[PDB]
Amino acid sequence: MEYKDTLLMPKTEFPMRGNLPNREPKMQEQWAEMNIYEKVQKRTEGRPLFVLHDGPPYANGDIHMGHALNKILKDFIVRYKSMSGFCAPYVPGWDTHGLPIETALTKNKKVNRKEMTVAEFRKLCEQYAWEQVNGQREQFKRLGVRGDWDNPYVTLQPQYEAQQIKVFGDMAKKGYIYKGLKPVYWSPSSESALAEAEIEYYDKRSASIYVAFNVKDGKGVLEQDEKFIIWTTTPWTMPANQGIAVNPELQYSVVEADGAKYVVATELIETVAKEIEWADYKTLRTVKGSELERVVAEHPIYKRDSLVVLGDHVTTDAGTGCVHTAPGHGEDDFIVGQKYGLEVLCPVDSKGHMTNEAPGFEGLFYDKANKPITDKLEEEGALLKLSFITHSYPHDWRTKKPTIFRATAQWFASIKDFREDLLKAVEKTKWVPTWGETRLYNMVRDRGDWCISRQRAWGVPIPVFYAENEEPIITDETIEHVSNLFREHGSNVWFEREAKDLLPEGFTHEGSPNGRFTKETDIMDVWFDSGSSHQAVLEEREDLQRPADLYLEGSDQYRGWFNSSLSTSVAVTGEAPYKGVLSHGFALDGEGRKMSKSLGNVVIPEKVMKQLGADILRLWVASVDYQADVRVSDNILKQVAEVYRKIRNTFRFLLGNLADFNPTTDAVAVEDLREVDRYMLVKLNKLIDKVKKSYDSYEFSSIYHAVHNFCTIDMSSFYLDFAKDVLYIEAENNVERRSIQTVLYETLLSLTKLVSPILSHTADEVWVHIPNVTEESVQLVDMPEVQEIEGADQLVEKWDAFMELRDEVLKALEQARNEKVIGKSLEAKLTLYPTADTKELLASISENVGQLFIVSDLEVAEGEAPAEAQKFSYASIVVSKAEGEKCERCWVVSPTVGEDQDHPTLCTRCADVVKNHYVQQ
Amino acid sequence: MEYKDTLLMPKTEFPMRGNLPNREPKMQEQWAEMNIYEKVQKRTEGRPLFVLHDGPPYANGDIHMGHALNKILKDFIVRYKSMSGFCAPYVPGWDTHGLPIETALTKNKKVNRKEMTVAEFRKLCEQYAWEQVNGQREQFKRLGVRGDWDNPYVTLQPQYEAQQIKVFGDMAKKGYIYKGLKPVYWSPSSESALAEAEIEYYDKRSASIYVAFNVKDGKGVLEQDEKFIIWTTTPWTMPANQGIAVNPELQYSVVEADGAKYVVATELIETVAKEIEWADYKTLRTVKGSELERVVAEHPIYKRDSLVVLGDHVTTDAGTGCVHTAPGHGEDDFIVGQKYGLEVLCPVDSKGHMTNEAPGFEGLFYDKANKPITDKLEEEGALLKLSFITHSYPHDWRTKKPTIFRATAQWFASIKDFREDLLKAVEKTKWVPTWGETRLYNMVRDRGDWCISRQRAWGVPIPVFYAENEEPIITDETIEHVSNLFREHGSNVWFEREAKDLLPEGFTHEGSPNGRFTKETDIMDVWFDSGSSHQAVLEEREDLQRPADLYLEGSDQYRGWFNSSLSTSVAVTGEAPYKGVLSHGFALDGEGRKMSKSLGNVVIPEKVMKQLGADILRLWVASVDYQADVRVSDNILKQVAEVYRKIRNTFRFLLGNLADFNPTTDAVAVEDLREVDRYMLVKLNKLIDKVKKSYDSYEFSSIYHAVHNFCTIDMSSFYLDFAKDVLYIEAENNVERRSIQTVLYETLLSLTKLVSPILSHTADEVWVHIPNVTEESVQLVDMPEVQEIEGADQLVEKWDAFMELRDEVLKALEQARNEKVIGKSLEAKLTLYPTADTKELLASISENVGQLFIVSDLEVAEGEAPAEAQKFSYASIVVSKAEGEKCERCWVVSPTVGEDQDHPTLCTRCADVVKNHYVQQ
Ligand SMILES: C/C(=C\C(=O)OCCCCCCCCC(=O)O)C[C@@H]1OC[C@H](C[C@@H]2O[C@H]2[C@@H](C)[C@H](C)O)[C@@H](O)[C@H]1O
Ligand SMILES: C/C(=C\C(=O)OCCCCCCCCC(=O)O)C[C@@H]1OC[C@H](C[C@@H]2O[C@H]2[C@@H](C)[C@H](C)O)[C@@H](O)[C@H]1O
Ligand SMILES: [Cl-]
Ligand SMILES: [Cl-]
Ligand SMILES: [Cl-]
Ligand SMILES: [Cl-]
Ligand code: NA
Ligand code: NA
Ligand code: NA
Ligand SMILES: [Zn+2]
Ligand SMILES: [Zn+2]
Repeated sequence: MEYKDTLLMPKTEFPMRGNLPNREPKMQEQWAEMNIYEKVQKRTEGRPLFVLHDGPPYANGDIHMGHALNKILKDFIVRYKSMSGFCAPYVPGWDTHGLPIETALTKNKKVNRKEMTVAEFRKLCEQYAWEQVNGQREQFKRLGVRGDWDNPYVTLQPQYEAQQIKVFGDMAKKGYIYKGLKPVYWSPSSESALAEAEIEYYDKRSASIYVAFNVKDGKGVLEQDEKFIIWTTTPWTMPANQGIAVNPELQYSVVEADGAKYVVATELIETVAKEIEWADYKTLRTVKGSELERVVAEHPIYKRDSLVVLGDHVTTDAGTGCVHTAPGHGEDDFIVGQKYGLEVLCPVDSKGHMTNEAPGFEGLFYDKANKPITDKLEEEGALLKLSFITHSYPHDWRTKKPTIFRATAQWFASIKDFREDLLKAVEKTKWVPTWGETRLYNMVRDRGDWCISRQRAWGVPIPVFYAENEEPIITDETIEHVSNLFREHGSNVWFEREAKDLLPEGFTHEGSPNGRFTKETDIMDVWFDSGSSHQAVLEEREDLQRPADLYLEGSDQYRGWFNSSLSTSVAVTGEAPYKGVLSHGFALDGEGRKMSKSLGNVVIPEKVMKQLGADILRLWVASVDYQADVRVSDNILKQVAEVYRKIRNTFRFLLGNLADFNPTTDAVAVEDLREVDRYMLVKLNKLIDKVKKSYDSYEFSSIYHAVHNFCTIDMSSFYLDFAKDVLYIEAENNVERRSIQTVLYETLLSLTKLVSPILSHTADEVWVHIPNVTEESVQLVDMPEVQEIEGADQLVEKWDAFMELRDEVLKALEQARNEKVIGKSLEAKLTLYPTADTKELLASISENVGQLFIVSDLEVAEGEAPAEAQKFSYASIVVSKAEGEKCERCWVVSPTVGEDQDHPTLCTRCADVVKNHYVQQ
Repeated sequence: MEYKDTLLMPKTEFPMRGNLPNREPKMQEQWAEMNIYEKVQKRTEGRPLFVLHDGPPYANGDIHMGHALNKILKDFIVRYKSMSGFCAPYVPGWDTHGLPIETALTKNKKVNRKEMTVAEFRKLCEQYAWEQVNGQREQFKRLGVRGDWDNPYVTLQPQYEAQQIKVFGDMAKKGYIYKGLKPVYWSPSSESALAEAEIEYYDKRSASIYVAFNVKDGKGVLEQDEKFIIWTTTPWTMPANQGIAVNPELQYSVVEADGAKYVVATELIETVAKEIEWADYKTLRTVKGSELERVVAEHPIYKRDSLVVLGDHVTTDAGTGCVHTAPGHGEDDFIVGQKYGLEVLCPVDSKGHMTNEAPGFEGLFYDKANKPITDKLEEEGALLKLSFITHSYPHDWRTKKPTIFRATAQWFASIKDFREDLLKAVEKTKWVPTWGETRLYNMVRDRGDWCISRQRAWGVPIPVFYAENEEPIITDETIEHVSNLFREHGSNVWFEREAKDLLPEGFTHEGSPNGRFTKETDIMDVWFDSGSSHQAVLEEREDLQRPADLYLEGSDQYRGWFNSSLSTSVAVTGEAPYKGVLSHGFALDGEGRKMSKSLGNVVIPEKVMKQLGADILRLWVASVDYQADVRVSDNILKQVAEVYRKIRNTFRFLLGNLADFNPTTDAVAVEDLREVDRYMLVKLNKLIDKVKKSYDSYEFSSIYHAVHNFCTIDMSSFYLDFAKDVLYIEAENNVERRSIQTVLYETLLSLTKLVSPILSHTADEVWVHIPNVTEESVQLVDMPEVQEIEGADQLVEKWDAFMELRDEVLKALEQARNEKVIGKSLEAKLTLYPTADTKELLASISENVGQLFIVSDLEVAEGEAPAEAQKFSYASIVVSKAEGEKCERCWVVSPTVGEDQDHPTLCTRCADVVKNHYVQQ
């Protein structure tokens, strides 16, 4: 069809389809060639600092959806702050110590820790961590996250290790760090101790046994015919037994059951009667618990003496009232054991095997030793009832294997001494979400003492020496000298040098007469490694500072990084390491379930960027309420990708219709342009404030919907459809067109900046094509600032009413189309019977209201109720087919067609345009 | 002949605009005359029984959103079951006994109880209660909820009271009912005892004091110059002190602080030192709490003995380690008080005023007595610290005024004697959400005995007689006789006649040799009234049975109706009253804040029904995940109205285009149906399966989204989009048109039946206009069943690919019109450059794909795609202007237009249709 060449069609090299999986890597390569992170940090050099301290992810395996969610949220804030008058350094980190690196390394080539020196094994661990760090670094940078990826912090760095030593020493000189014997969580699979924060409770099968302890010395309160009934679910602790615990205040009874005399707490007589399946049980004598103290009983197996002891831990809620007591396993057994001087017998190997202190079961795994023990109890007749019951049991954090209690000398951290200062730090830090304040406050007050000793090789050694008299040596001189050595040669010097070589020259200890010294071989828990980041990173580096403004990790870090960082920082500095905390939820599937490999519901970040691209994944992050748990799936991302497509088309339209627009000259003053064009500018400015405030308040979901509605409803539904009849049909320098292009140019420039934090790849793609831009990247400009328009309030009042009318005419047009009256709006004549208020609104409008409704004919009658034709709130509307022939250029139905023999198929406007602007009269 | 007169436009009496506020009442009047509930119950009288027992709402005021949510949720299940092969009797209830109704007549109306008897006053209470029942009944009926509204149950009914008396008697017979002197919640405003279910915790500002108790005799452990420090926020409990409670296994230290020696717990010394603001405090000695048992302390005011007592309840979490023990104002104080034989002193009366047992403070309100006590304490030199704090405090359920603890003789139900049976009953019940099992399991395990006696007038009497020896009389003979009298005369007979006339004719009790008897005046707890509804309704009504299938109430009923109904039912029957329980959350506003008259964020069902209609509110209930707290505002409902309009438009299209369709003659069998038509039937069968399975799982939001998507993307956007061309233009008996009408008629029947439980008003509105229908209402038919379609897997495999192709085609068409290439899809030629798979798909479709794309021309090219082509996954598409002339009838652009000289403006198809069917026969 002719006259198609006489239209000003959109023209832009910005493609309709982004092809993000193949385009984004080019953008990322171009960003790196720019050194964009250095450019932004140098442009904002003289700006108030905003420091978001990166929590160190563990350097093992590929990044999961939680890693992408965490890093993308951080990237949003750092990018926004870099464009809002702040200097926003970002130093990503990595946690590179602990058991997981050791276990993965061992089976990588079936290498063994016993075939290599500890120093050699650690060096391979360091190599493995660096390989994992590099893999995660390139995956993170594929997400589009900007940062100092070439100068990260890793916990294996000698400078990091040295600073961690100082943090340990400061807590040591303040009395917070102490050593002592205590039953602690132990993982036989890991052959090292654990902590309550490292223990998860899972259900397991256990043997519930009722054992009989026959009395040896009744001490005038019991006879020898009577026996004590203990109940335990851990038969492997029986070889460690040292006594029977009874509650002093509780009343105990002697029971005649099945021809035997049994001692059981009175309140649990019938409960035990059901369990042991007694027949005709009679109560003989009732006694008080304090009477039973120091009564001598006999161990069923070894026939040694068990001392009846008084303890509060005895409860009538579950059991027999008489509690088997072994100080080696169980803390409540230990406290009462030390009260009476009972021996701390712990006959379990570091690998879970019974040692020489358990005759008849030596060299057996404890779970495999339960049956020989229960059999031995039956042989002597001490076994009363055996029933297997499933119950909650402590388990290892990663190996998911059961953990037992062993009485071993470890190192601990006393939160109690400075617990008040922790509380003041909990309230002084802003918490988003708000309930996090209560979560950490209850954690601090209910906290016990933090065990910090691990019997592993890969980690930071405990910088403690021992003299000849076996006394711990922790002075400020020793801590400082160790820290300097770790700074110079790393933590491996602790395992390749003698203890005398790790102390200052000429070091003398009053407990060491011959100058002989020994060194601790334990290492710190990795929660101490990651918790010292505020000292080794925030305060060590020039580009950062302490406290950091923000700490952004998941909700699982209230027990971890949020807690460990506070404990060390308050201990050493007296204040919190963060000015505020932001917490996000976990990533779930579409069904709302946790992702697991067995179910196959895991969404891999690598596959999302291979199939959809990073920008979509970031747009998903902005679309969800991160502060609670979120969902993501193939269908959920497809919905986001459709939204991203709508936004991208909005950008392409702006660029396409600005191809002939010079912002330096062709721009129209806001006063001089039209009201409807000025109305869109006000809406743009309303959008600018909402997005910036939503960025400030960290409400990114609001940004997601605000831009989505602006692109779909405000721009494409009304303004872009309305602008087609001017941008395409009218002359290039038509005053109405230049006013439209001016609003489009303003909309394009501001919207590109607004979405730069989130759609980082697309924003720079749009930015290059924007006319009259003089910066390399949109990241190098500040956010748009709201401008107030003269008479904005009156302008909004008038045109908000017009939009109400426009919605009503749109419904009427849709109904008319459904009744086969018109195929499109241009084929329609709209006659309006309005209210007097509606009429005065239409008289105040100087624009072609028919063109604003995209119709060929608009009539406002003098006033007469029609024959029941589309009654609406503002007016009654009749939709008629327009009269005349259709112009072959703008497809309007007007009688003006054919009034000029030159171009006899065109209307007056289109004939003039070709005559005067393509032929020039 | 006008060409528009030759189009088969839709014709139906179903209005486009619902006008639900003005038309739903007419529907409800039509239901009322039908006796639709009676008809449904009779139609299904042989069907198996499903019982959803209605929880009785209090009849005091208008219904709120929680009520509307509850009933509509109940109405969903009862309606669905009645259509799913069950008999579903729904019997609404009302709780009519209670203090709020008693208070309203006393205060709001001009009723003085001096002028009338108690029985006459209760008659007024019944009259006021009935008015509220009638008011709520109409409001509930306006929601559209079906049920036996004309024969409901109320707690004041003589039969209801007769069975409640039976419940008391059976529990009393089993020994679960007793009268005892124990501390209970007491409301001074109501002058009555209370229960934790009738307690609301509010913030209260009280005075926090620290009081020194001098030591009278240290018994070799303490010294005469040493003192106990106690902490309390209730100074009015000081006159009732009897001793100092300590924890037997906590360590207590004698601390000399600012020239005074005090006894506090070791772990609380620093906390105490901060509150009293001690300057110099030193720990002198240390003893365990067990050693302090014999110590006798001095009461600060009255100088009487204060026995140090040992108690497990004494905690180190707040105040000092020493708690002042008043057995008459606390549960834990009473337990230890009985252990040591302490006097149960309650110097406060039922009106909250200090009695003579508190010399120096007699006649004062407890709040007004705190200041004199603290002043006297300071004058005696025992007040170490006075502070004012704000903390959560128990308040009255009705008056919203703070309560106190008073030791009084009340009636209790001993849960402890059958708590094992309750817990087993909880585990044999299904809970949705599942966590509701944990809530009741923990509540039953951790609860005390239930105080069931109230000192009010409006409620069921406690059916106990007392003899001359003042011993209680509860026998099966007396309980049945009272129950018979209550069934024939009502509960007022207890307040009208005397005790002798309330006993059996010949009654002999050894405790009344003279024959004189007395009757208890206390009434039952309103929770007992509601908690007996299983015996008083399910076992009494012959259309119901016990156990009920389902209890459906809010999350506030785990302590309320669910617990009390379980407690009475398990006591009397040994089983739970319900097979399963469904819990819903509370209704919030758009921001998620609780509704409040202060904020003005309350959504009133009465207004919603007057401005939007019940069906919108019913549609919102299905729209939310009711099993947790939900949100609703005017904007939220307006969003739901948009969804309703789409659904109503879908129904209006089906009715309009089935005007000429008679199923008896014009139906096309599935074998003779087209593939795309059978493909729609396959998708319809999938809708049937998911919707019915979602009703069975109580997952209504699934039905909400499934129906919305089916009407919008599967029907309005896809099937109805190309059905218009056949339906409006082709001949009436055209087989393609009949095939579409067959699918529409099948969908119209299934859709109306599926949505009947939710959009009840609109489903019956559509059902009347459905062609060739015999049943009076949609409620009187069963749900549609899923029928297999041959080749469904192959049908879905193909046409799903076609649907995805069409969406890409639609995206291409939308882009073309935005570039002024076309104005309408009918003005376009589609040129497709398909992939290899797409080429196969388009060859396997026997239908006119160009017709299915609503275009005038389609061309699948074999050449390379041009550079300007729109790239997509399935194909590269070029949208051009269709060649030819537009047909005046069907608006298609074909070269065949202008061939028929009899119809110069018609294409070949339209010209033949007019000539063979509209000009001729
Ligand atoms: C919300 C989270 C995971 C998630 O949402 O994961 C959901 C996706 C899991 C997919 C399943 C994986 C396959 C295994 C299976 O079978 O299940 C937790 C967050 O992770 C990111 C960050 C991890 C950093 O290391 C932590 C630092 C702070 C500490 C000092 O060490 C941190 O912010 C963390 O809190
Ligand atoms: C989910 C609920 C309220 C809600 O969601 O409230 C939302 C609306 C609150 C309106 C507040 C108005 C402003 C007040 C202000 O000023 O603050 C609670 C449920 O209610 C329905 C039913 C009530 C029946 O009587 C209960 C029975 C079972 C018992 C035996 O008596 C029951 O299911 C109940 O559990
Ligand atoms: Cl503004
Ligand atoms: Cl004219
Ligand atoms: Cl209760
Ligand atoms: Cl279920
Ligand atoms: Na600033
Ligand atoms: Na609008
Ligand atoms: Na209790
Ligand atoms: Zn024109
Ligand atoms: Zn035609």
